Amino acid sequence: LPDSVDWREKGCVTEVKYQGSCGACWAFSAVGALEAQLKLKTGKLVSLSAQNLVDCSTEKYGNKGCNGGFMTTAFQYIIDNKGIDSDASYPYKAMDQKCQYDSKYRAATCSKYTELPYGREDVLKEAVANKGPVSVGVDARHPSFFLYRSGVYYEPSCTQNVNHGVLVVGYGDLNGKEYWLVKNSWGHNFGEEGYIRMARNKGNHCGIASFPSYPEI
Ligand SMILES: *C(#N)[C]([C]O[C]C1=[C][C]=[C][C]=[C]1)[N]C(=O)[C]([C][C]([C])[C])[N]C(=O)N1[C][C]O[C][C]1
Repeated sequence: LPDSVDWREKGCVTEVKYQGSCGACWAFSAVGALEAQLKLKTGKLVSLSAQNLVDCSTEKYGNKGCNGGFMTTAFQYIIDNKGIDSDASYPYKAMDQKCQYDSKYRAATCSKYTELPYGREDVLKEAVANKGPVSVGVDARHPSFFLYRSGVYYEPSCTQNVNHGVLVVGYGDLNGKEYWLVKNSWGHNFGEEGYIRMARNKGNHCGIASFPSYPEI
């Protein structure tokens, strides 16, 4: 496997989004992963509708819109629904709404998704290198995460109890300090212009490899 990977260099990552006061991190993580597969399949980079997931991948998928959800069940909704609309056609409003999905605005489909084995950072590395960005849950419930500005994030009090959905779009090292390159959905003012480099091969730091999954088309 390559020592470092950055899917942004491969044109498979869209602009960083701002979820606002709506807890739709799970929806942003899911569309983010599917956006890369869509680019790999069609050659086009298009932001997909996180709102579509918030409003439609609801109770039947164990999700609660702005109150939380799962990337895996979000992928299953897209599969069952036979599509997800473009973000342009179904914009994000940072609030729960009645489902407004319309197949006339479909921008992607999904045929399946894969959940990686719990806590295996080596397996996660292989997936990021060979398949594409991977949706993951992390424990972001610590002040240091909110205050992160730059460098490799390491929090001694981090746990494997995850609560925030994000997207691993690469991996590498900062002068030896290995990290996972993570796209967040807290806007471009968060961390490294929307990204955070989280400690890699540090005993499943913040549970980054606890629940990884990626979709395919
Ligand atoms: C996102 N956004 C939400 C809310 O995140 C809370 C938070 C905020 C700041 C720092 C740390 C955490 N999270 C979720 O949607 C998570 C994602 C999952 C992969 C861990 N899911 C969630 O909270 N659920 C609770 C309700 O049932 C569905 C899942």
